[PDB]
Amino acid sequence: NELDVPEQVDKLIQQATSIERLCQHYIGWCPFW
Repeated sequence: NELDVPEQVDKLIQQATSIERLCQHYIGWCPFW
């Protein structure tokens, strides 16, 4: 309850940030954005 509400977002972003590192490797650039 006291916790924030969209906290997953801020945590998701971290995931997305990692995907950037992977993408730059797998495809080379950002396939989504």
